[PDB]
Amino acid sequence: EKLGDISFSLRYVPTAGKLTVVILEAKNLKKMDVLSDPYVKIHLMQNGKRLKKKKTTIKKNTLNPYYNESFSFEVPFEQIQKVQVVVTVLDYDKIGKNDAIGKVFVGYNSTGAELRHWSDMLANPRRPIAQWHTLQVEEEVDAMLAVKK
Ligand SMILES: [Pb+2]
Repeated sequence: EKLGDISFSLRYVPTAGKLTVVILEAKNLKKMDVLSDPYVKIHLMQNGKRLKKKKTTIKKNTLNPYYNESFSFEVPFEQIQKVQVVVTVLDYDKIGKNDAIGKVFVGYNSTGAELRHWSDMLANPRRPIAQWHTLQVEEEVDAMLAVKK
């Protein structure tokens, strides 16, 4: 079963140590119940610890939400290859916990297209770079978050 895909942009401003993530949209999200009510959480992490959290508004009853919602984080130059930006799409439930639809992260210890997006940001400072990412199962991303390069 596919969980969906998420589009976001990354921008790093080295002089000011400012990291901006814009959640653009998601597509083909998993239908969670017998349609999902997606919102997106961002966690900035450094070695298991949460430095900052942000989240988008909620788009009710859609597998294909459009957000274009921007979030900024303070990350000094010397720390930018030590953090992870963790992006989770969740299903808002009025009565009960909000279950995760899928998850992805970018940062130096990411891989494949996640690493490429992060590296393209760092190679092209001050410019937002947009890219799509395949959402993965929360527990599998959590496992990989713990593998250092
Ligand atoms: Pb729901």
